[PDB]
Amino acid sequence: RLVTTFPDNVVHYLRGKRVKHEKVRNAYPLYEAMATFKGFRTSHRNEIFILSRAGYAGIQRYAFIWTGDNTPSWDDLKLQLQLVLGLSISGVPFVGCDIGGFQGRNFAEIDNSMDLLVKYYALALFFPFYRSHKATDGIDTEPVFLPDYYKEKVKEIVELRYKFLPYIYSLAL
Amino acid sequence: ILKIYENKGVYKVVIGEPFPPIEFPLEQKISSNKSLSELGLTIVQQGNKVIVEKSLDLKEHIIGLGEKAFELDRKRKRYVMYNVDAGAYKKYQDPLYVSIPLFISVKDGVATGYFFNSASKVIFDVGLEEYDKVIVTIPEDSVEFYVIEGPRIEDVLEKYTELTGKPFLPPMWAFGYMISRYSYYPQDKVVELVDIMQKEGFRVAGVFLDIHYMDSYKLFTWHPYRFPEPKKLIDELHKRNVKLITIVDHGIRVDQNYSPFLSGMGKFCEIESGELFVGKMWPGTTVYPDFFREDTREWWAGLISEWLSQGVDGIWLDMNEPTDFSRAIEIRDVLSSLPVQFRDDRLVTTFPDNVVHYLRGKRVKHEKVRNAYPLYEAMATFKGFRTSHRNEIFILSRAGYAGIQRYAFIWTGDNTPSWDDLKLQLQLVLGLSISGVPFVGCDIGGFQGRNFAEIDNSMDLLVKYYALALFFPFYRSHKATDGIDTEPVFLPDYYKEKVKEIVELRYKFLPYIYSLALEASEKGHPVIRPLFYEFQDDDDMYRIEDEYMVGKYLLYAPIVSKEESRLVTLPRGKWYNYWNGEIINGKSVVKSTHELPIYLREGSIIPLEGDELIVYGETSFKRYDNAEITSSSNEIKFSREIYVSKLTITSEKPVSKIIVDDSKEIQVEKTMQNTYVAKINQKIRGKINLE
Repeated sequence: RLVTTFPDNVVHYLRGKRVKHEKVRNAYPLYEAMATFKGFRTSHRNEIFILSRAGYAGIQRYAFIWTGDNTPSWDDLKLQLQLVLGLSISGVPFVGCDIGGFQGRNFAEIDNSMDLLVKYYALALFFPFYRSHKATDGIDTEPVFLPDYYKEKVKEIVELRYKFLPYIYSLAL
Repeated sequence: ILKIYENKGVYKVVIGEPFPPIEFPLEQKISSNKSLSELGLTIVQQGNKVIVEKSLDLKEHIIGLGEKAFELDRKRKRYVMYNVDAGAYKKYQDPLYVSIPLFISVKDGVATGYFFNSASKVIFDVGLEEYDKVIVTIPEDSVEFYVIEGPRIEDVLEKYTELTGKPFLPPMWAFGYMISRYSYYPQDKVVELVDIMQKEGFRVAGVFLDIHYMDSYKLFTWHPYRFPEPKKLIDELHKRNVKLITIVDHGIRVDQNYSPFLSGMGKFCEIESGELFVGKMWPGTTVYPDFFREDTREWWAGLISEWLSQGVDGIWLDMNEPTDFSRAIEIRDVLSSLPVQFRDDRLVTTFPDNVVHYLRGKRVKHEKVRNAYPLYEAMATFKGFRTSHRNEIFILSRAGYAGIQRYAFIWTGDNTPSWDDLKLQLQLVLGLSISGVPFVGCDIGGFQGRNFAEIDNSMDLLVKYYALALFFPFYRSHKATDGIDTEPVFLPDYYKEKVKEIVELRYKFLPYIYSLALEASEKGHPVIRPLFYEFQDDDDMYRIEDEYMVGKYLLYAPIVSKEESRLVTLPRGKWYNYWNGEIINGKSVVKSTHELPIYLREGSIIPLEGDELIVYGETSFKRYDNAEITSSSNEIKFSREIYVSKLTITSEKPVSKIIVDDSKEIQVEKTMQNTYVAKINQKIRGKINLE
């Protein structure tokens, strides 16, 4: 995985000093989010929404964070909980995971069962960020493509979230 | 160049000047007015490629494509059609052993089929490249495909079957319980095992002999030490009323004193440059018969016929993708002592690119006709039975192409035993079934033995395999060499009894299964069917994959988990719980109440072993022996005189008695809710009335 980072000879200009990428790497998304946030200010847009995959201390000033390309499985339910709580206890409040799992069907260890999908919706019931996302080759996970039995379960869960939204948003304040 | 012909709801679209893998007769080939535009298709001819596009709506369902390790609704995936030895395949692996270039679109409840008659590496991009499109790429400059009008899915399959060939009608024993292993030997052990099985109450229809029976894996030979007296083995099995099925690969050993090699000379596959294509297979250095040629087929039929004349009852065609190991072995030779891990690329097991064949006197590249190889081998093998005047034909094949149903059963290959495999196998057999190949099954208990850690050989899982395949046309237990012994007789009493009861239950339903087999050979209707086959207008049905219909009347929701009970989704209409008699209203979810969740829909007639009969609602049914049975207006009519042992009627309204042929009143007994039984035990001239 480290092969996907910037190579060692990349440099940046931080406060008038030429620095190596490896010394300031983790703050890159922070500054990108900062510039993006500034974009909203420039547009005199008061309702701001920015989602970021990476981050560093202070990223909470400008964006929500989701747990990336998770794999749908029963074990992932526990993993996602650790991930979002880890972020939460570390200063990044607005977090969530991809409901239903991101990975589609490019490898065998992917569980696309419908009861698991429902448990994802249920798991994230009170997560700040509530989004369903899927890879290109994944099955359609929108509730409207589910058999009535499962469709109703998702429907009720979502309705329950909206019922509690005022509380959630108060906590956001 | 574009030509379109129409004939009884089938549009034949010809692009350029096609040279089909095989030619399908077209009754009355008549020009059509229908334009590509009115068919909702777009076509593009490029660099030796033909691309056919169709739109794809959000609610549109795409089914078919044969043997695919994916959900039955094929959307959001780019499928490759190329026969290949999949090895220890896992779910979502593509491609596999069989290639049926047919998919059916169900839009607004209306089904339409699309069959591309190319045995090349056809690509079906179902809403992947373009979310709102189905893009089919045929790697040839020309192609012929068919648009098969429905409106019912059954209509499409009937027309498709009419076009590519009706399934042959196999003998009833072909649907019996088959035991197999890789391998059973020597010959005395084979008979010993059959005796123990029979002695303990297992009705074994046949035994499969894997490659260990051959002499150095040479086709049409008996191992001199393990099988000294083959005719003694054959007589011993036959007097025990057990059939013998022998595996037969496609590799001819390059051996100076091996008869088939010498007699086959001149009929083998070659490479571009003119030499014979010499590869590697079980026998070692091997050559392969060019089954695309008529003389090769005639030569092969002769060998099959001679092999059958010893008393062998069936032929099990394996490795016929066709598979070859020369390329893989080459990689191992060169990078042998290198402490590295090789990537497992299954395509490396296909024939190399320079192999050629002679199809209809024309020389063609292997990659253009590859997928049809098993079709032609099966064809030649079938001809072998005809040559032997053998009316009871049994041929099992691993690979296939459109039309393979004319000659053989198909099993899902080297599956890995695990709870997840139960669901995978269901998708595989139903995928084949909805694609024109009715006689299918999987290895009960899983093929993989113990060569890797992710293999679950637990006994309760084994029982669930037997239960899962309860109504599959092909019912066989098969295991790899290093796998534990999975024969029921080696199981503790607790599990042994469970398997025994399941097998007995299958035989109880065999008459129904075989009747559906007859239906399959006459109309091209599949035996086991995904729920959407009978209820294509209900979108919910396209997401139900742990349930399947057995014919038009029986819904089976096998338990595919550790749980003791499962949730059962019932389609529209009324359903009868086979075990407790409860009748439930369709389009609902209920909890199973037995280990084998069976339901009969309202409008069912089911023949059972021992002349038993079950009738629920009104419908018309044809038994395998040609006797038509009708239930309507409280009357059960028979097209001819047939014996009836026990009659079971399921009815919400009470039944006090039945009248046989208007002149004999027979008392009825209510055994449980909505269930009435009448002990008739006699010939019925023509009708039974319910009072």
